[PDB]
Amino acid sequence: SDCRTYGFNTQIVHAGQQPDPSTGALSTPIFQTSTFVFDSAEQGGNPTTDALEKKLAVLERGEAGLATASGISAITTTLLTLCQQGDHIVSASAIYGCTHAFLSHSMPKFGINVSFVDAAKPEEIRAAMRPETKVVYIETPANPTLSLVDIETVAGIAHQQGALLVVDNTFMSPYCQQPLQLGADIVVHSVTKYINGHGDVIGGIIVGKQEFIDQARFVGLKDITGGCMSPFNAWLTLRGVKTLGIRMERHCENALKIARFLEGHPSITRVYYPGLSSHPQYELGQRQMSLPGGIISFEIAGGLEAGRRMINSVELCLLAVALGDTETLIQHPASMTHSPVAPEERLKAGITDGLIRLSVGLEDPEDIINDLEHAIRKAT
Amino acid sequence: SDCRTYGFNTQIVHAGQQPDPSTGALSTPIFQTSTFVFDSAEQGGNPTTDALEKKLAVLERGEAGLATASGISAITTTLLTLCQQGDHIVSASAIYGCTHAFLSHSMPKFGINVSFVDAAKPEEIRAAMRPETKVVYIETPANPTLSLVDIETVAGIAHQQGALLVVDNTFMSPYCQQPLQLGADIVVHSVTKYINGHGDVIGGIIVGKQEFIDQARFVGLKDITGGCMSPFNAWLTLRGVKTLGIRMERHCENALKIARFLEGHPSITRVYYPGLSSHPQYELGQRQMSLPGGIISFEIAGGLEAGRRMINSVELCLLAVALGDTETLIQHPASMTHSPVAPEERLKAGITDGLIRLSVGLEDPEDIINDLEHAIRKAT
Amino acid sequence: SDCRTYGFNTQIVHAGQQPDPSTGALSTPIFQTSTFVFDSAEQGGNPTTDALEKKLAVLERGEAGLATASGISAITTTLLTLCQQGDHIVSASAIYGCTHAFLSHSMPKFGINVSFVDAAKPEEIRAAMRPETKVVYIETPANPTLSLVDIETVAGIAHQQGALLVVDNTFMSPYCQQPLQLGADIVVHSVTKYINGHGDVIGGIIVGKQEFIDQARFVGLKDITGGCMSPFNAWLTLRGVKTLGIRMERHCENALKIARFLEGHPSITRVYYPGLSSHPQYELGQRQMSLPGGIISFEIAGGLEAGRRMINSVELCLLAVALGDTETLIQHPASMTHSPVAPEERLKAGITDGLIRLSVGLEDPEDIINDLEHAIRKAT
Amino acid sequence: SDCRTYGFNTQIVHAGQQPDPSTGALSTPIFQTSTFVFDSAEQGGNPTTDALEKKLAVLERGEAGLATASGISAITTTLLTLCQQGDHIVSASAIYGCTHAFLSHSMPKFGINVSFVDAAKPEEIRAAMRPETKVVYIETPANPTLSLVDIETVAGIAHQQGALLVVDNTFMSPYCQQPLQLGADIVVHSVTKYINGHGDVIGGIIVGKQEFIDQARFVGLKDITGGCMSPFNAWLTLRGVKTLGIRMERHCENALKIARFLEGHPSITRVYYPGLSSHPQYELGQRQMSLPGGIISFEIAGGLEAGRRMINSVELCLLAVALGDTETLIQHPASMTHSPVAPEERLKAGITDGLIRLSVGLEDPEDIINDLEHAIRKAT
Ligand SMILES: *Cc1c(COP(=O)(O)O)cnc(C)c1O
Ligand SMILES: *Cc1c(COP(=O)(O)O)cnc(C)c1O
Ligand SMILES: *Cc1c(COP(=O)(O)O)cnc(C)c1O
Ligand SMILES: *Cc1c(COP(=O)(O)O)cnc(C)c1O
Ligand code: NA
Ligand code: NA
Ligand code: NA
Ligand code: NA
Repeated sequence: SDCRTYGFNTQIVHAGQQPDPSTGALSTPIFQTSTFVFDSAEQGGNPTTDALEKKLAVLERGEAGLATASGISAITTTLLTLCQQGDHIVSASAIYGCTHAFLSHSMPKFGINVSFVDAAKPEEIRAAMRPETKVVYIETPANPTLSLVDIETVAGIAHQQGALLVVDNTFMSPYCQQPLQLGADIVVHSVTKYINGHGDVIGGIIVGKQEFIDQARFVGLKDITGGCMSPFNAWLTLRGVKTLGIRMERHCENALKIARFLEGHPSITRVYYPGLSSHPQYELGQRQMSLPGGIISFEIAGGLEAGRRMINSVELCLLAVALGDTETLIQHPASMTHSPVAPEERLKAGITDGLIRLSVGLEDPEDIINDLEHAIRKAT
Repeated sequence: SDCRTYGFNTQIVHAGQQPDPSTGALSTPIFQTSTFVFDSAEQGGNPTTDALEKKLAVLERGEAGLATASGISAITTTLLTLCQQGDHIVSASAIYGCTHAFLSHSMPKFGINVSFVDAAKPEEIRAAMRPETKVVYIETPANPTLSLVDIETVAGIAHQQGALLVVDNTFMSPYCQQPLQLGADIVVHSVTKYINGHGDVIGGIIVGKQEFIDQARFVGLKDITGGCMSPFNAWLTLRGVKTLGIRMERHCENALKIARFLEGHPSITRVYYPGLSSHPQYELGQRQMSLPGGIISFEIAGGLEAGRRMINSVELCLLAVALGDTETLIQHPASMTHSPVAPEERLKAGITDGLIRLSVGLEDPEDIINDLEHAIRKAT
Repeated sequence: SDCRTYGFNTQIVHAGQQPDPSTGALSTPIFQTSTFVFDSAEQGGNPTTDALEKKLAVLERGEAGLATASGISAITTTLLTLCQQGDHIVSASAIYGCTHAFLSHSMPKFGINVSFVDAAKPEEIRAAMRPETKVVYIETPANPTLSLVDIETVAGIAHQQGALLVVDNTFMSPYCQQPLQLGADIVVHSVTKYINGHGDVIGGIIVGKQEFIDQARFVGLKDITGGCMSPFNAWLTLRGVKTLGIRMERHCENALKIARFLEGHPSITRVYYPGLSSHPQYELGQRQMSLPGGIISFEIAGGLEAGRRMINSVELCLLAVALGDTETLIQHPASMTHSPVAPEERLKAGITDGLIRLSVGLEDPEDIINDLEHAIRKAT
Repeated sequence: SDCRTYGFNTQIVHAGQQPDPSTGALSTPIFQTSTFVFDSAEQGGNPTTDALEKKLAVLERGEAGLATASGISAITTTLLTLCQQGDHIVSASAIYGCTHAFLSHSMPKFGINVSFVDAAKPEEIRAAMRPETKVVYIETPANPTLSLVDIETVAGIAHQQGALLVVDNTFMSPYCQQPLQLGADIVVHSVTKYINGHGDVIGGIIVGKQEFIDQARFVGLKDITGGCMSPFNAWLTLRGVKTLGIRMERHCENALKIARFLEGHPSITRVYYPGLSSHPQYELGQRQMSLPGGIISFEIAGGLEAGRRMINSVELCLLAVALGDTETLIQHPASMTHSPVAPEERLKAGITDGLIRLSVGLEDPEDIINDLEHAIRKAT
């Protein structure tokens, strides 16, 4: 039939894939090749990566997909394909770190100017648009406090003023949020997170209209970034995404239990999780997201030293900066990642001294809660 | 000891690699991971790719290496790290195709201007340099007639006028040519060709000073192209380069036999191969290159239709646009790759209607010569 | 801590694995090596496969694990380690096909005699035991009608008469059944099915006492079958088993829905599924198994030609002889696998002309039911 | 054409392989699958492993090939397919270690008796043959002193008395010796050594008549050992064997240089290498082998402690028990492998206290000789 007609779990398993016609092999073969041969002068890929691109296009409800070497390369291949010297971008402030350096330093050195705004306030996006604006760029939920962006409202604003909307959907995966259905033009992912889900692949994906994807492929990849994804990485990502539906269900079930535990804990001052009623944009989240996600941020009493003591006291949670793996991962941005940054700068970059970020995995939630309770008790 | 002190074949086998300290594993483990874990807050890669980078740095006699997703990404990560709007590049005209589009269209849209010159004439390079020139870019030997560029002379010119020299060494590999030893600042490769050699990896490498490579890594890769190489691709390239010395010796031994056969054939009007005395820059080749290479170009009598008939008549040689594999590969640019291009344009892009390009593999040269003789006889 | 102390889902994720001490890599590195190096004469693996063996030992609650090249090799390495000429085996009749040939022909040619019994009747096992009996061998649930064997009762019988009990736990996985906890001495799996779960690995595992596993390793593998598992296959199986808990939950949830649908369908004469109340050993199943499994057998009205027409009319279910993959798979033994076998022989081997076997995958059960309903309607 | 008609180097590159018809992929795809799908009931592998089997069959000049999980499994799958209780085997004494345990202990426990003889004396083979003898089994060259066996003469003897001849050709590879051309019936290899050559694959291969190979596959593998090779291991072996010709040429060129150096060294009492004129079977070697091999044994003055001191003093050669890798490997059996064995037993098992075994790699021979000279000087 047509894979676009089946239920979402069926699509997760089947879309973009079929038994090998030649051999009947059910698994997508790994076409680990660089060389393709022609039969004739007149009549003179990659099939593995093509399957991944088609599957993700189906899952995001877009026309076409393009796999890349990294999440970074998905974003830069996209924006460098769309923009040239003299052009302008309006970008959310609450965005991924390496994206910020690309937008803050790299783009301006190529004559491409960027205005950063608080995208939780759609009026700030509107006010920053210029005749030269080609692209509005947002991420949602956004780090570090998991604030949201109203995709449908921002898309309407962008389009009225003649710009494209590009959305980073990494945190959600297509299982939980579909920006193209809400009016975005282009979706990008780091598949490194939930789409692969197994913490063993660095890669990205771009999904959008065929017309744009062809330009991203034949100009962006070929003539600017060279950021192709290897066939083995595509095969692993295909393998990982088979369990996307059941993984996201369990991630989100576990995260909600852990978030409620943290909200009831007197040593925890704040808990940021879209699944909690006290989230500032809770109702927007319920319309825009099918599940509240696997990521939690929370603030422990006692600031910087309590945060340090807490992550040094966990025994099951692993200390790492990654997200979306099968293992529960924990990090303390003020002592770890943003440690060279001046306090007052971190402080309304949104990173308080006591802020902890947690990527909830597939372990028994009882074991994770026990580990957290033990570490919090010690840290305070 | 120090791997920088052993003979070149010993370095090919050993440089950048050692038994795994933890386990004693002799093969470099495949660190197929995205996530790395920290032991503490205070104390809070990729090891496979690191081994490849160190090996190639040793082989090129450079300080440091940086692996990339493709040969394209090696070149663009390099140039986009070095140049910003307002800067200038002097580039050889006789360069790889996708490189030309990057230099002709992409760079100028970022405000970076490029002048193309005939790099076989070092005076044209000098005459094109401007106060804004940051980089001189060359490839040697160069397609399609395997003309050469005098690296040492061009390096001297570039440096006197305050620019860096970047050399694409893909065609030669470090076994046959070492541009850094001749004064180049930066070497780039598509490892897709001879360094891997097995036609199953797309990838690139950049080699140069530690100071530059750190910028290419932490700014170029991280903040512009995102073009990282996957650990499995790095492991395969490490595996392939183990036989670099013995592969290049046989490629070049076979190519010289085939080139001499073609030079004696009355249906072949011209043969381009640096190992032949009639090559226009033969003596330069003997000083600059340790072996004349595995690539041959030649012109068959009868123009476009003879070229078409010839490649349609080979039965052992395979029709493909790739180079540097273990199989002998053949292509006819006028009918294949550059077929949409207007004849008169191709004609002193250097591509005549009868031009055939041959990548000589590891087969018995007698079998390749027999296949060629048969196909030439039919085609004419 | 000790991985033997956490909840089962936590064990699935973490047991046998830890961040690489040397590098911090979270994923288990792929030690694709044959050679291990020594530091000295005095002081003169595989680490990937070791992680898999330790994980499965923890999940089955056994002391030690041994990975093999195939499910077949797990069974034969076990039995050939335990038995020599003159010894005797009592085996269930309702067993996997290739196992039957090994037991029926191969063992007797080595002087090892085998008696086959109906293991659903523990008294038949007792009556077949001899002074020479070393091993009782069973599989449960058993094909093709998913009959059960009471592991605890059979273990007691075997042990009283001085024999070991070996159980094939492939159909269940350790998530759903733990034979060692019920008194079995040794468990074997084809990891090809649910433990890997992704239809891309052929492999086996043996779990039991350290004393036995050492003999299976240093004598069975090294000196009889040579059936080692490759490190890459072990790494893929480690990756697959990460989602074992969530996969089995969904397989079993989907299978129960599909089984109830089939039980209500007037064109379906019988449905065999341990989760249905009418299963002959339903209560035994509830004590012995935590979930009823992902495999269903059923008989369609109209015998051989209806069965043929049905499998030729499915459009989502895939025709294959495999089990335990993420895709729903279907087969018709009488027309497919056992087609060369005489009808009357198949008929109380348990294989009726109308019998269909179904491996339920991770698709939306509504889509699978719709596909089945369509195919059944056509077939009848 | 027919790959059986090209030169041996051409066969090494091309035999068993072709561009993928479906996609044009030049590299053999990795069919990492367990499941194969059928299109119909009526019409209801592995393609990667099949390519390897066909290539090695062509190279050994046999009809068919069968890949296995290990060299051990190649040997045991073969012999257990051929022999049953009551049968007899005549085997060389000078054979690989794990093979000896299989033949000495395992076979007799299955009622299969084995007589061990000195196969350098063909008359000992004849004298040991019995009416029950099914197989004569030899290895050549043989460890540890690299003695030879006259394959053609032994084949004639075996056949006159109605037995098959099985030859282990691991040490030589098909590039240097072709036992089937000399009258052997069956050839086995550990591909772990030279056929793969890169020290990262454990695997075996069996080559012989189609009639036998079908029995080894459908009975030996399926119903006795279960020792299949994984598709990824087959793909790596295919990749490794591409350079077999150029690797063996360099291994043997380097080994001859090193052997001549050792023969001239006054601290070295004996050197065992078929390429040296003083080898006891030198002329037989020249008829039977195209090159003298990459393996050298030699005795250092001063017995056990000198041998220990020597291997502890090398700085380039690596200490390991493996053979046939790209790195030079060294071992001292009396202190390392056979250390638990009583001296007088080792002593005319052929292992003297001063015996060193060397696997010569692809490094510059000057560097290896320098390392050896340094270590020998220290050790004495
Ligand atoms: C991690 C991340 C990226 C970058 O992904 P890589 O594959 O590591 O480059 C981009 N966007 C978001 C939202 C991320 O979390
Ligand atoms: C093929 C080639 C490249 C590009 O390599 P990819 O890995 O295919 O991007 C660059 N330079 C030269 C000289 C080449 O031949
Ligand atoms: C498939 C199967 C086996 C054999 O597994 P392989 O890995 O294919 O050898 C053994 N036992 C049972 C119960 C099976 O279903
Ligand atoms: C190493 C070796 C074997 C066994 O090979 P594995 O792949 O390690 O089982 C068999 N025969 C010979 C001659 C060997 O050297
Ligand atoms: Na699939
Ligand atoms: Na190595
Ligand atoms: Na892990
Ligand atoms: Na090939």
